Amino acid sequence: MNWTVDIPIDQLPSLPPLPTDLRTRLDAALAKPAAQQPTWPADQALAMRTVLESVPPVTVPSEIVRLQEQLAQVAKGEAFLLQGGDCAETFMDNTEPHIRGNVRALLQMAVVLTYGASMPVVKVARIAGQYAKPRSADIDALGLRSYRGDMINGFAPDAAAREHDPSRLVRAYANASAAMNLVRALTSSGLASLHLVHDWNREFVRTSPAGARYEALATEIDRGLRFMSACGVADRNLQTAEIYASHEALVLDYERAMLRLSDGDDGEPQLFDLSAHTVWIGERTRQIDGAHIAFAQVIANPVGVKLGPNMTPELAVEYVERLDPHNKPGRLTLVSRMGNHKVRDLLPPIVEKVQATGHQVIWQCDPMHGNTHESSTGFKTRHFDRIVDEVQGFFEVHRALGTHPGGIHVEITGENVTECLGGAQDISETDLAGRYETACDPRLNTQQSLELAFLVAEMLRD
Amino acid sequence: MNWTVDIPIDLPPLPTDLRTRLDAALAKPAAQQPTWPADQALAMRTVLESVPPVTVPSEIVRLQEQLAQVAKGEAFLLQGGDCAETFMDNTEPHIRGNVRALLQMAVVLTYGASMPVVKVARIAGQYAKPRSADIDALGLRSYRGDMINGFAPDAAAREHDPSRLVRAYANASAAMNLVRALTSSGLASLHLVHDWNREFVRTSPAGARYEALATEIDRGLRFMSACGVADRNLQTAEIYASHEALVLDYERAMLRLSDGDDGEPQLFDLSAHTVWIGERTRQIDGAHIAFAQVIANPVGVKLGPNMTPELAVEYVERLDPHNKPGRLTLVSRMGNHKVRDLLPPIVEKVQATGHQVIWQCDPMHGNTHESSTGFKTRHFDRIVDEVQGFFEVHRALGTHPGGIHVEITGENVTECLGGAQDISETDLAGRYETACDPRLNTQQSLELAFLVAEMLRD
Amino acid sequence: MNWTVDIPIDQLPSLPPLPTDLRTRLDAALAKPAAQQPTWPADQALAMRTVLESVPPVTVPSEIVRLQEQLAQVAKGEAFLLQGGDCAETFMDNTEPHIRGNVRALLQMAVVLTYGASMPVVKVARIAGQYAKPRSADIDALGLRSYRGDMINGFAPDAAAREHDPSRLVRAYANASAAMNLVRALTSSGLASLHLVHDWNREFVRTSPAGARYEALATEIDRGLRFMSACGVADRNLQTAEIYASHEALVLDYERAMLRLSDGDDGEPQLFDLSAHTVWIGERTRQIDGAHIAFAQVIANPVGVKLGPNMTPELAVEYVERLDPHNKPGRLTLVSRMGNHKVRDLLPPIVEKVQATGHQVIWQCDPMHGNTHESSTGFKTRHFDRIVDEVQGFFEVHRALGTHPGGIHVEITGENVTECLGGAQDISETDLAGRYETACDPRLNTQQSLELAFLVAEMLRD
Amino acid sequence: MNWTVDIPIDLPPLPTDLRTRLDAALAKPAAQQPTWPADQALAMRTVLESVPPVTVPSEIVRLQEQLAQVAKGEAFLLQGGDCAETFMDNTEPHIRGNVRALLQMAVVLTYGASMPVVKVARIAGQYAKPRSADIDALGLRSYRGDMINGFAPDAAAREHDPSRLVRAYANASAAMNLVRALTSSGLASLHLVHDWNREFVRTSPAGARYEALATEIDRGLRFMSACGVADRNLQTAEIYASHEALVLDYERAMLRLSDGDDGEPQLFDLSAHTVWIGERTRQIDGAHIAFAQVIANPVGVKLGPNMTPELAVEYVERLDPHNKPGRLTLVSRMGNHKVRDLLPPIVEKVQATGHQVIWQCDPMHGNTHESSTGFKTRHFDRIVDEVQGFFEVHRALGTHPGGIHVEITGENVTECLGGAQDISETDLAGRYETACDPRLNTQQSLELAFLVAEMLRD
Ligand SMILES: N[C@H](Cc1ccccc1)C(=O)O
Ligand SMILES: N[C@H](Cc1ccccc1)C(=O)O
Ligand SMILES: N[C@H](Cc1ccccc1)C(=O)O
Ligand SMILES: N[C@H](Cc1ccccc1)C(=O)O
Ligand SMILES: [Cl-]
Ligand SMILES: [Cl-]
Ligand SMILES: [Cl-]
Ligand SMILES: [Cl-]
Ligand SMILES: [Cl-]
Ligand SMILES: [Cl-]
Ligand SMILES: [Cl-]
Ligand SMILES: [Cl-]
Ligand SMILES: [Cl-]
Ligand SMILES: [Cl-]
Ligand SMILES: [Mn+2]
Ligand SMILES: [Mn+2]
Ligand SMILES: [Mn+2]
Ligand SMILES: [Mn+2]
Repeated sequence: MNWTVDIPIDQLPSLPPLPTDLRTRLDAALAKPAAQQPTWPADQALAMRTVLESVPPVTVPSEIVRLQEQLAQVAKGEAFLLQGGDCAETFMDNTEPHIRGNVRALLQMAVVLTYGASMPVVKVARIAGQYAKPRSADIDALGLRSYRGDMINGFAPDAAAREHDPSRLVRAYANASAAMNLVRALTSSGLASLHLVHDWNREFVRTSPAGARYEALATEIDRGLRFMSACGVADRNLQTAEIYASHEALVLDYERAMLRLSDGDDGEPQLFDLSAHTVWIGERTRQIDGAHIAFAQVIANPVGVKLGPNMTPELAVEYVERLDPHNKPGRLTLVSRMGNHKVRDLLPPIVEKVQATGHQVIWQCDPMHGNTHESSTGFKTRHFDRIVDEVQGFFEVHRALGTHPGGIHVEITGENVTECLGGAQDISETDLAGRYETACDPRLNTQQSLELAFLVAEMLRD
Repeated sequence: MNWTVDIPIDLPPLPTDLRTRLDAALAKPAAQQPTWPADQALAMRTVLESVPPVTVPSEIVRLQEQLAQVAKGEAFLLQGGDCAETFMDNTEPHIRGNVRALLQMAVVLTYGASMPVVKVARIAGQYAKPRSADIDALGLRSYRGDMINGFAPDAAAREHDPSRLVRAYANASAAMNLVRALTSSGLASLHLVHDWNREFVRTSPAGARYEALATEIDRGLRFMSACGVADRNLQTAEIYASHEALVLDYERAMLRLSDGDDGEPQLFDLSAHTVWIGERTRQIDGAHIAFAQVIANPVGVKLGPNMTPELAVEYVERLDPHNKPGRLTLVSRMGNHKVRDLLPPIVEKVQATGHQVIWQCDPMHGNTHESSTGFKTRHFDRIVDEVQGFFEVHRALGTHPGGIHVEITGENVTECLGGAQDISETDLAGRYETACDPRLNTQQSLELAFLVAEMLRD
Repeated sequence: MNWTVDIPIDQLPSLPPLPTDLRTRLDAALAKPAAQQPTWPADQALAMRTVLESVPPVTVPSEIVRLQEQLAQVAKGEAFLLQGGDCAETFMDNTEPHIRGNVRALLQMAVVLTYGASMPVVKVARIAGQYAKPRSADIDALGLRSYRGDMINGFAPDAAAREHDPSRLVRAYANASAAMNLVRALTSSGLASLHLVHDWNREFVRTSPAGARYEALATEIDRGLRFMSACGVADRNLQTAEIYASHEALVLDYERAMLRLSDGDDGEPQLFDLSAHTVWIGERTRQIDGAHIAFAQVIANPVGVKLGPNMTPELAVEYVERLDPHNKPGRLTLVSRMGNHKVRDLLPPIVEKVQATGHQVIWQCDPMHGNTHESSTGFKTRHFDRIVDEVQGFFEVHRALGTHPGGIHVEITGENVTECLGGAQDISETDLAGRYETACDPRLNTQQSLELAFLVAEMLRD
Repeated sequence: MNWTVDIPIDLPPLPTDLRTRLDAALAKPAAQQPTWPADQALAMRTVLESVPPVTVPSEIVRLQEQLAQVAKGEAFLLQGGDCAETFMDNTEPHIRGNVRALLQMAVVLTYGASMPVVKVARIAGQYAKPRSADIDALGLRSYRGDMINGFAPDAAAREHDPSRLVRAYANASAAMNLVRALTSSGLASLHLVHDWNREFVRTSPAGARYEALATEIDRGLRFMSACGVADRNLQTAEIYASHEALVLDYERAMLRLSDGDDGEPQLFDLSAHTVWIGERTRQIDGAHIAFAQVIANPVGVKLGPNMTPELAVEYVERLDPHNKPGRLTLVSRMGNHKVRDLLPPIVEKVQATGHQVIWQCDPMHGNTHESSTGFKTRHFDRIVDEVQGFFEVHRALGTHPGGIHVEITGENVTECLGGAQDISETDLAGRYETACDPRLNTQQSLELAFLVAEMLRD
C-alpha cells in the first residue's frame, strides 16, 4: 500500500580490503568535519558502504587517465570543456528517453562549439550520479525537512519520504550504473554520429523563432561537415564519441565506498573514485580544512572547485596548492560562478594571482548558479540574457588578460521545459507553470541550450 | 538490509498487430516458469518497463549482420561464460576474468579459423535455469537461479521471490556497464591478450604441446605490427550479452519498440543482444518459441539427442520465416558418443530447405555425469570429442561448423575432470564453486581453444 | 654550334606485338583520314614508333579504371571535374619549378571547389604530354611554317626549327615520363597536404587587390579545415591526392605507339592508351568519320570531345552513340566552348537532345577557347570577365534544365604571367608585354585562376 | 636514329659554404671516371641541371627516418636489383619483374624478422660500374655500364660517350615513373604478393622444404584480414631508388638545394633516394667520400676483406659526424670463408664510437669465381653461407644484423650456380643475360628470402 517494492541485499563477501597505508591516509582525511552530510545512523551507513565496496565500478581507471590527458590540453589552451546536464537527477526520471535527450543536447552543443572554437571539445555530462544536493536551510517553505537529492531522501512533500534513508546509497548506485551502461551504448552506436547530430541543428534552425539569426552559422557548419565527407573522411574514421560522467562529490559515505585501487600495470597504484570520471566540490562544502577538499587530495581523479563571489585571490591559490601539489595541467578546474553583474570585476584578480603560481588550471564558467532569482509567479528562475552575459564577461576577462577561457558548466535538458526565462522562445513568468519539472534548479531547455551554444561559439570566433 | 523502488503510479502504445501477436505468444503454455503471485509480478514488470535497457536496437542489428557472415561460412561464433551467474559473485574480478578468458580463446580461434570471431558472452542476465525435478536430492524446492530463488539449501531461501526480477536487472545492467568499459579499455588490446597466452604456455603441464601454435600466433601479431597496423587502427573489441530466455515475466518487461529510421517498428528484447531457447522450454507451440517469433533479436534453439530432422526444419521455418541468414542458430548438444550418428541427417534436411542457419556445437550439456565423490561433472576428453565429431560431420557433408557454446570461467576452479592439470575426482572438492553445471576453468577453456583451432586448421 | 646535343637511340628488341585481332581493328580505324598530322616521312615515323612501343608506360591500366569510376560519379551528379594546365607544354619550360607551380595551382583550386561544391573534385592536369596543337593556317605572320607544338617542331622563328622532326616523338616521351615521375612524387609527399594548400590561399587573400572580396569564403574554408583537425582527422587519414594526366590526342603516330594491352587479371584484356590517363579530341579533328574519333572508339580510356558554336544537337548524339556504345557513365565528356555571348542560347538544345538518349555524359565547361581576341598592343588575349561569364551561363543552362554542371576545363599556370586581361589585377593591354610567356593560348595566371575558383565556388553554392 | 636536346642558352646561386665544400670535394682525385672531353661533359651537365628530379627531398628525409629504425634494431633493410641496368632491357616487363621479386622477398623477410622491412631497389640509375682493368679479356676497352659505354665488344661501341649521361637520366626517370605507378597500384597489395609465393612453392624442386613457412605466412596474412584490416588501411608500399654514386659528372648535375621549411638549406642528390660508395672508389681523401660528406642523402660504403677496424671508424666519423642513426650503412662483403673472422673486430670498434650505423651484408661480391665453361659465376651455397656467418657474428656480439644487399632479377636466368634448381656449369649458357655480375634468378632470390627468414627466427 506504500506503492513500493523492496529489494533484498545480502551482506556478500567483500573483496580484499584497500591497503592499510592508503586507508590510514583516507581515515586521516575523513576525520575532518564534513558539511551537508546526511543524518542517518552510522551502523546502517556502514552496512550500505560494505555493499558498495563489492559492486562493479561505474568507471575504470584507464578512462580517467585518458580524461586527465584530454583536460591537460584544455588547460594549455588547445581544447575546450563542455560540462552539462540536470541540476538534480531523479530515479523516477532516470529513463531511456530522458537520458537520450540529455546526451543528444550535449552532443549538439559540442559540435557547434567545436566548430566555433576550432579545437577539440571534451564532453562531460552531469549524469549517472548527480543525486545529492546541499541546502541552506533545514526547513523548506512547506514546513518539512529539506529535499537533499534522491541519494538522501525523496522529493515528495511528506514526512516519511523526507527521512534520510541510507538504502538510497545502493539505489543510487543501481541507477548510476544503469544510466552509464546506456550512455556507453548510445555513444558507441549511431546517436553520436556527427552527420546525424547536425541534422538536429537543422530542425532547430527551422523551428526556432530566432532561427534566421543562427542560419548563417548552422549552414557554415553543415558545409564544414560535407567538406569532410567530400575529402573522403567517413564515420568510422573519426572514432567513437566520448562522454564522461560527473557529479558533485557531496555524500562522503557514497564516494568513499566507490574508491578502488588501480591495477598497477600502468606503473604506480593509486586511489581512484570510480563513481564517476570527474567530480567537483561545491560552494557550501569547500572548507579548506574540511573533509571534501581533503578527500579530493587523496583521489587521482581530475577535480573541480566552485568559486562564488566571496572568493579571494589568496584562497584560490590555496586550492591550487592543495589540489595540484604535483603541478599536473588539467588536474584542477576552477569554476567561476559570480553573476553577470560581478564577474568582470571579481574574476580578474583571482586569475592573475593563480597564473602567478606557475600551475595550469582550467578556467571554467558556470553562468547559472550566480544568476538565480524568484519570479512573481512563485517559481525559482534564471534569465537567459543574464546567463549569456556572464559567459560574455568571462570571455572578456580572459581576452584582456591573455589567458584561456577553458570551458562552460551549465544545467540543461533535452526536454522542452519552461524553467529559465527568455531565449528566442522569450518565455515569460506566466509560461513557467506549463512544464516546470526540475527537482532543484531551473535548466536551459533543449532550444535554449542550443541557442546558448551558438552564442558561445560566436564568442569563440571573435 | 533492503533498498526500495517506487512502482510508477504515473508510454505510447504498441502497434495493434504486435500487441496481438505478443498477447497470443504469452497466452500459450510456458514450461519452467516461477510460481509467484501475479499482482507482485505485475508490479515488478512495471518497474522493469521503465528502466534503461541493457542493450540497444542498433547493436542487435549489428550483431545480426556479423552472425550472417557466420552462417555464410565467413566467420565463427564463440559463446561462453558462467552456467549460472550469481548476484554474490557479480564482481569486478569475476567479470574481468570471464571477459579475459573469452578474449583469449577468441584470438586463438581467430588465428585457427583464419576468419573473424563473433564474441558472445553468457553474462549480464544468465540468472535463470530450468530443472527436471521441483524437489532436489536434499528434498528442498529446487534452485532455479538467482532470478527466482536462492542457492542455499534452506526452505525459506528456496521460496520464489519476484523482487529478484528487479535485483536481476540491477546486476545485469551493472555487469554490462563494466563489460562495455573493459572492452573499450586496454583489456581488449590484442597485444595484451597474447601475453596471457605466454603465461599459460609457461605454467601449463602441457604447455610444450601448445607452444608451436602459441609461437605462431605471436608471430602473426608481430607481422601486423610490422606492416604498420596499430591498436587504434583496429575496430574496438565487441562482446555481446546473451542468456537463455527462460523467465517470461523478465523478457516481456524488457521489450522495447524500435524507431522508423530503419524500416517498420519491431519488438526488440533489450535484456540482451541474443537469447536462446533451451531443451526443456522448446515445445513447438509453447510460449518460448512464440515469443522468439515476435522479437527481432537473433535467437538460438538447443537440440538434443531426441531431435528429428523434421522437427528441425519446423524450427527453421517458424523462426527464420523470411530466410535471414544468421537470424537462427541451431545448437547441437548430443553427447560425444552420439553426435557423429545423430547430427548428419538433421544437417542434411535443414540445408535442403534453402535457409542459412548457424550450426553451433555445445559440447558441455550432453556430457555430464556424477562422480563417485558426489559432485556432478564432465570429462575434458568427452567435451573435446564432441567438438571433434561435430567438425567431422560438417567436413563430410561440406557444411560450415559455425561455432561453439561452452561454459567457462576465468578462475582456476576444480569442476570438470581432466585437461593438462589432470583434475581427479578427489580434486573436485578443492574449488567447486559453480551454482549449477561444472565449468571449464581458465586453463581448460584455453586448452580447448587451442585444440579447436587445430580442428579448424585441418 | 647548333647549341644542341644528340642522343642516340638503338633499335632495341620490341616486346611481343599487340594481338592480331586488335591490330586489325586498329588498322581499320587509322585507315580513315586524319586532319592536322605532321608531314614527316613514314619510314622515319615507323622507326620512332618502334622505339615507343618498347618504353615504360606513362600511366598504367589500373589507374585508368580508377579514374573511370571517379568520373562515373561526376556524370551522376555527385562529383565535380577540374581540368587545367598549360595551353602548350614546352620541353624548355618542363622544369621542376614550373611543374610544381601548375600542380600547386590545381590543388589550390581543387580545395576551394571541393568546399564550394560540397562533393569530391577529380583533378585532371593538362600535363606530361600536351605537346601538340593544330593550326588553321600553314603560314604564320612571320612567313614561316606554323609552330605545331614541341612534339612536331620548334617554337623559335627559323626554318630549321620549324621543319617537322619525328625524333621529337621520343623527346616528347622522355619529357612526359619525367614530368609524370615528378607529379607522382609531389602528390605522394607534402605538396598535396590539405593544410599546406589552404595556407597558400591565405597568402592570396592578403596579397590580392580584391582580397577583401574573397576573405569571407577563405576564412570559412579555413574553419572547415580546423574543424576536421579538431574532430581528430589527421593528414594520413585523408589519403594521398590524385592528379591524373591528360592531353589532346592529336598526333596519332604517338598515341598509337603508346597503346598497351591490359594484364587480363581484372577480367577481359583491352587496349589502353598509356600516354595519359584521359585524352580529348579537339574542335579541328573531331570529324565523325575521321581517324581521331575512330581511335577513341578503340581505346578503353575515358575520353572527351570539344563542342564549339557550330555544334548541332544531332551531331552531339552521334558522338554519344559512337564513343559510349556500352552506356558507361563518365566514359564520355562533352566539353562546351561556345563563348559567353552564345552559351546561353546554343547549349540548352544540345543538352536536352543528349539527355534524351539515356546515356550519362559529363557536361564540362571550357570558358577559354570560345573567348579569344587580339589586343591593340598585338598580343592574342582573353578577358577574365568573359571567361567568368561563360561559366556563369553554363551553370544557368544546367540549373534551368535540372542537369549537372559537371566541371570546368581551363588553361592556367602557377607563374605570375600577364596574358589574360582583367581580374583583380585588372591587367591592361599595356601590361601584356611584361610577362607574356605562353607558346600558344593565353592562360589565367596564378592569381586569376584562384580568383576564378572562388567565383565558380560561389556559383556552386547558389 | 637520334633525338636532340637544346642546351639551355638561358637558377639562384648556392650558399657560399656549400659552393666551397662542393668545389673542394670534386677537386680531390676521383678513381674510375670516364675520359670524355670536358666541354661535352659540361654541356650534358647543363642539360641535367634543368631536368625534373628523379626523387624529391621529403622522400629522402622519410627514408632517413625509416633507416634510423633499422640502425636502432627495430627494422630490417632489403636492397636489391640488377647488377647493371641496360637501356635495352629498361622495359615494363623487366621493371615489373624486379619490383615483384623485391616485394615477394620483403613480405617473407617482414614475417621472419617480425619487424618492418625497408625496400630499396638497385634501379632507375644503376648504369655505371668500376673495372680493375681498362682492357678486358677480348683486348677491348672495358665496358663500364651504359652511362659510359656500350656492352657490345666493338672498339667503336666502347668509346666513352658523354651523351649517355642524358640518355641515362631519360631511362632512370622513365623507370622511376613506372615504379611509383606500380607501387600505388595493386601490384604492391599484400594478398597478391603472397599468391606468388604459392606458385613458387608448387613449382620449386624444394617447394616442400619451404611449405611450412609459406603456409605460416599465409595464415599471418589471413589473421590480419580476419581482425578487420583491409588493403586501404595499410600504408602504401614504398620502394626507394638507389645506385652506386660512381660517375661524378652525373651525380653533381643531379644536385638540388632544399627549402627552409625544415632547417637550413642542404644539398640533396636527387638522382636517387640513397647511394653507396664502392670498394674501388672508397679512398678516404678521394672525391667520392668527400661528395658523400656534402650530400644529405643516406649513404653506404662497401667494406671488403682488407678493411681494418680503424679505417671503419674513420669512415663513420667522416660520414656520420653528427651521430644521426641510419645516415650511414656499412656494407660487409668479405666472402663466406672470411666473414666470421674478419667482421667481428670491425663491428666491435664501430660500436665503441657511440654511433649507430646499419650493418648490411652483401653476400654476392665476395663470392665470385669463373666456371670451367667460361662464364663468371657465384654458388648459391656460398651466398647463403656468408649471410649465415654475418648473422652469427652479430648474434655473438649482440649487435643488429641490419640487412642484406643482393643482386637479383625477376626473370628465370641461369647465372648463379645451385639452388633447388641445381643449376650446373653446363646450364649457364641457356639464359646468361646479365651485362655484368651474375644475379640470383627469380626462384633463387625467393629461396634466399626464406633461408634468411629462418636465420631471423633463430
Ligand atoms: N527508475 C529506477 C528503477 C531502477 C531499478 C533498478 C536499477 C536501476 C533503476 C528507480 O525508480 O529507482
Ligand atoms: N552483488 C549485488 C550488488 C548489487 C547491488 C545493487 C545493484 C547491483 C549490484 C547484489 O547483492 O545484488
Ligand atoms: N628539358 C628537357 C630535358 C630532358 C632531357 C631528357 C629527358 C627529359 C627532359 C628538354 O629540353 O628536352
Ligand atoms: N630503352 C630506352 C628507350 C627510351 C628512350 C627515351 C627515353 C627513355 C627510354 C633507350 O633505348 O634509351
Ligand atoms: Cl551543515
Ligand atoms: Cl582500467
Ligand atoms: Cl523552499
Ligand atoms: Cl511446468
Ligand atoms: Cl538504437
Ligand atoms: Cl589538315
Ligand atoms: Cl595495372
Ligand atoms: Cl600567326
Ligand atoms: Cl683511375
Ligand atoms: Cl620536397
Ligand atoms: Mn544546480
Ligand atoms: Mn549449464
Ligand atoms: Mn589552348
Ligand atoms: Mn655487381
